[PDB]
This record gives sequence, C-alpha cells and structure tokens, in this order.
Amino acid sequence: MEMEKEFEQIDKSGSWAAIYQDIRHEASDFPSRVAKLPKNKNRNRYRDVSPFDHSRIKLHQEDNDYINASLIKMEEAQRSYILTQGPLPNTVGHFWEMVWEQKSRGVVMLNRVMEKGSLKCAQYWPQKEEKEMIFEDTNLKLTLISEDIKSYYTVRQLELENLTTQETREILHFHYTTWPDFGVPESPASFLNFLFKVRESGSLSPEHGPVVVHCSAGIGRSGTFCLADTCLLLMDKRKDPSSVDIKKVLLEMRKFRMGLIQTADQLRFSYLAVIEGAKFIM
Ligand SMILES: CC1CCN(c2ccc(N)cc2Cl)CC1
Repeated sequence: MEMEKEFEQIDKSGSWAAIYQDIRHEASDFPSRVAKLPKNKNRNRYRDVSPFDHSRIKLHQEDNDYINASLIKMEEAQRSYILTQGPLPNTVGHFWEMVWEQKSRGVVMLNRVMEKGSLKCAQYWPQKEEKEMIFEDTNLKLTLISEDIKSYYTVRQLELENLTTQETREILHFHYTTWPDFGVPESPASFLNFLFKVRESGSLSPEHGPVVVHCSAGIGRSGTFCLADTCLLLMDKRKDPSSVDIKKVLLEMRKFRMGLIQTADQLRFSYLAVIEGAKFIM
C-alpha cells in the first residue's frame, strides 16, 4: 500500500502495536559473540543491545578492537551510517578513535547527557574553547572551535588532532536537544529541519566516511533518524515514489543492527516524518 493512506488505515484501526510486533518477529537474528566476551562487559551500556559480528566496527588496535557500533550500508539509496551507543566513561577515547579511523565528518547526537534524572551518556566533548580534552589511551586531542545554540538543536565545530602524526581534522557535531524525556515529538517539523541541517553540511555525502549517529542505546531515536533519511532519498531517486515501503526499509536496516525502532510510537512517528518530509522536498 501507499504510505499516507496505510497510515490513516492503521490509525483508524488502532493496530500500531500489531504492525510493530510483526516487524519484531520478522527481524534478522545474527550472532554477536565478540560483544558478549567477558573482557567487553564494561564496553556495553545495556546487556540486551549488542552489535552483530558481521557488521561491527573494528578499532585499529591489536589488544582489543571492540566498540558497540554497527555499519548500516544502504545499497540502493547509496548511504552509509555508523550507529553507536552513547559513550561510557571508559569508552570516550574509543569513540573518537573510531571517528578518526573511519574518516567521518559529522557526529549526530539525539539525547541529552542527563534524562529522567540519570546519566544517558558521558560528557565526551569540551564545553569551553580554552579547556580542551586529551584522550591518553588513544592519543587524540579534541578542541571546541565554535558553538551555535538554536531553539531545537545546537551545532558545534570541533578540531580532532591525532597526536601521533600531528594531523588535524574538522568534525561537525549536530545535537538535537529537544526530544522529550517520554514518548515522541508531537510534530516532526523540528526533527525534519534538523535532518536537513545535517544534510546541508556535507556530512552525509560520499566524499566522507559514514556519519556517526547515537542516542543512549543507539537503536531507537538513532533508528528513526536513518530510517527517515533513507526513505526520503529513495522517494527522490525512484520513478514511482509511492513504491517506497517503510517497513521493508526498516527490516533491511535491521539486518545490520538489532532493535532499530524501540516502540510502536517511534514507528508511527517515523511514518509521520517521511510523509511530511516528502511534501517539503517538492
Ligand atoms: C548536554 C546537555 C546540554 C543541555 N541540553 C539542553 C536542554 C534543553 C534545551 N532547551 C536546550 C539544551 Cl541545549 C541538555 C544536554
């Protein structure tokens, strides 16, 4: 079926939970043996969220190459993403090592450091220009260059230096600051405006490594971001845009990381975002 009328049909029939459970039942199951090794217990934020072996990002380090991060490679859309958990106190150096080694330009953050009175991720970037951060375990230096605070999101320019080679690179940090502590946004308008700002920066383009995107576990809000982006790109590329099937795209992405889209409300919000976004594209 088309999207906007399939949407109204699920609303009127109140069957979002059944649609979402079907997706959970059909989703791929692949091994995640490296994630479950005992030496990696303190590298995982949640015991039930792990990267598959076949798609995990490997750190270029012979001691322990493990990080909780996955490469999502969308063949028809010609778009790749790295989805990862919010960094832990003991994995902030690994996080920036990954950014460096994978040649990413942009980092997309969809959570606040504290939500619901608990820490959802480490303070992994510097908050003042004159107070830079040094990660001694991976030999990197990170400096805040500029910060632009808007009503729904903040953009930061960061400088990452490989201290071993003295090479430097500019990284763009896109921070969506207004996702509610519970549920999903009432309108997709600010999320779509945010998605277009990331696009306009060049961070998603093939001339760079894959964008790094995260929330707390790296599957819910993060899944919503890449699902909406890929579906809108396919609607632009194809002769028949009504042939884009959001459920089929989500199952394809779940071949590369488990659990993408965590609730039936997030599924409904993803439909809403693609529907409204398709009108603005033209
Ligand atoms: C990193 C912290 C930074 C402050 N954030 C924040 C919260 C609410 C609004 N409106 C704006 C922002 Cl910038 C929460 C997480």
